[PDB]
Amino acid sequence: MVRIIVKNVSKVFKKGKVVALDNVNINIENGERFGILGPSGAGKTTFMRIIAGLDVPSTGELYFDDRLVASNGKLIVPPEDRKIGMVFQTWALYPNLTAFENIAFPLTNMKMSKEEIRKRVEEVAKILDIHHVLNHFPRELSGGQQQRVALARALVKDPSLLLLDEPFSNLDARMRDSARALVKEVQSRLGVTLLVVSHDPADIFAIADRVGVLVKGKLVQVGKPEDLYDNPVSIQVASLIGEINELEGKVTNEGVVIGSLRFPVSVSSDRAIIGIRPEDVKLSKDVIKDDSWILVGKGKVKVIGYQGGLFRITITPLDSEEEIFTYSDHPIHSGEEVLVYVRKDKIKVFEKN
Ligand SMILES: Nc1ncnc2c1ncn2[C@@H]1O[C@H](COP(=O)(O)OP(=O)(O)NP(=O)(O)O)[C@@H](O)[C@H]1O
Ligand SMILES: [Mg+2]
Repeated sequence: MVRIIVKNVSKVFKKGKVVALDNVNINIENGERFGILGPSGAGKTTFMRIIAGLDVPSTGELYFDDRLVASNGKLIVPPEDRKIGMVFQTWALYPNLTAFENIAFPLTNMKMSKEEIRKRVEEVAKILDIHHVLNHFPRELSGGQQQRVALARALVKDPSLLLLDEPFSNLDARMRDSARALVKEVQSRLGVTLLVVSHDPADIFAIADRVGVLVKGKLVQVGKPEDLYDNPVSIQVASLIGEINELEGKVTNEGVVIGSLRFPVSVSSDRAIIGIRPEDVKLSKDVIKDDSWILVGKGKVKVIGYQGGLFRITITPLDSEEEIFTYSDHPIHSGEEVLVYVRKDKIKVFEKN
């Protein structure tokens, strides 16, 4: 319901010594599901707090629709006037308050009567399917129920924007799938603009329609998840969005050489970094007669693993320590020599310089 325009936003700490965010530019569309991915310390929470209005840009401006909300160290529209709901990385339900009281809390000074408060809480409780446990204390609720109460609390003032800072971190795995689905269902039910942050890529493919990657305070790439996956601007972005094999080779007239392997791509530097995802590699004991796979050379199996019902096969080129891993329904014993094939249009190459 609200468009977020981030114009040249920077944020410093330690009197300037630490640049948490450096000239960030992004336009998040109204009603969009937007994700931010980046390593620990990249500036995700700092970004979220600036959007929430809990902090301000040191330089630059922030607009909600055409409304200036912060500018160069000044808060123009305070958090309480921004129509935002948040579930922060270290969110906590008040242990001594029931679910009702936890959800009602944000309404205490909103000039609404007891009846108006009850009606609003029950309404959002129904949306989150926890209307039946409103009288329970948080310790009496399941993990899923707790997450629902936290969401209801963030949605009780009818916000236009919902901010989630690493929401599915306190989850095991079965719960994560469920929690991700819930976030999507309630974003649909209310139409809110949604910003979610994480150092975990699974949440991004699950929830986000567009994603921004933050590295050391810099927004290095923005695009649809599949765009970042297939066309990463760097090997670092490549690895953040998904598994990838990273190899360093010498640039040659014929291609990039890594031991006995030769990849048919080129850059400019004398050295190159090759990125190849596991699904874009295939191993074989004989030549593959398929124009969709390209032979890059011989390899030797180093070790095999077994996870997720699949075998993880790790090989190295002849005369190299560089590893390449892939997944297969069938195993190949260590020490066996194999032909290594790749999807050519899927080879990612970057300068080492
Ligand atoms: N109040 C503060 N004072 C000083 N430094 C800060 C403050 N808040 C954040 N930082 C620093 O700014 C950088 C970004 O912090 P932060 O935005 O919290 O990263 P993050 O991406 O959320 N990390 P993580 O949650 O572990 O994935 C780090 O170098 C922090 O140490
Ligand atoms: Mg954080």
